[PDB]
Amino acid sequence: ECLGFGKGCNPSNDQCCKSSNLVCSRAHRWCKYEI
Repeated sequence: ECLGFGKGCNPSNDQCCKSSNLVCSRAHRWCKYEI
């Protein structure tokens, strides 16, 4: 089970889906795209 873009998750364990290359931000703590 992964988290789509917008879902909030923990930074130590990024649970965002890797299908759209999403990572959990550190200040917002949510799935975001690469900068």
